[PDB]
Amino acid sequence: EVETFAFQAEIAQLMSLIINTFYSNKEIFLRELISNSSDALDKIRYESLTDPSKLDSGKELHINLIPNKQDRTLTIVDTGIGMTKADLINNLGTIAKSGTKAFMEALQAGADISMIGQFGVGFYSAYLVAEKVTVITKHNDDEQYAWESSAGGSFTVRTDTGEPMGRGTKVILHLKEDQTEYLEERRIKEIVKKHSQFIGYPITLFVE
Ligand SMILES: Cc1cn(-c2ccc(C(N)=O)cc2)c2c1C(=O)CC(C)(C)C2
Repeated sequence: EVETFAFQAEIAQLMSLIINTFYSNKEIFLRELISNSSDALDKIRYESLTDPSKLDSGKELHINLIPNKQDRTLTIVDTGIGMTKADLINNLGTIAKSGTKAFMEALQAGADISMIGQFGVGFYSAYLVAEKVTVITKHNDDEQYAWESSAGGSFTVRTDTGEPMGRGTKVILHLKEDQTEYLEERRIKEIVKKHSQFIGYPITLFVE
């Protein structure tokens, strides 16, 4: 069973702004997704200090960057806290609504798209380079889910029947035809070094 949901008006507005605004500094999407992964890793690591059994789903705390030229996808994998069904459908959307309002107000005042992470809606920068985003996630307190959206005001959520993850999140970016530079090893290495050199978890860039 695939469930279809409407994005709240503010989020659909944010997605349309990211997709339609002329902005050449698209590379910032990677630091934003790595930041989401780092925050998720900090959360599971902190929770594990009071409850060590929270790491029974996997002790390794890392980030993997996987390019796939055949599928035209860039995948950001983390072994962070993951997201529950409630996080995917309601909780993150609630914080995203207030974050969007503040971001769009800041943009009107003269701020640029690269400041998106300060408003906690950095995940949506994925739409600067991706025509579709698939999010596979597994939280300790819930099942493995697949969230997906090609924007257009809707997203889907289904129980994932793919390879079991243990715990964490996979953000699969189905890249736009003209954004294939983000599949090149030297381009990804350059972006990681420039914006994510001090992330407190190992970042492994997979090769093809
Ligand atoms: C806000 C927000 C933040 N994140 C997000 C993305 C990734 C991670 C992680 N753990 O790697 C954490 C949070 C999402 C949002 C959304 O509205 C849409 C979403 C629920 C599909 C994703």
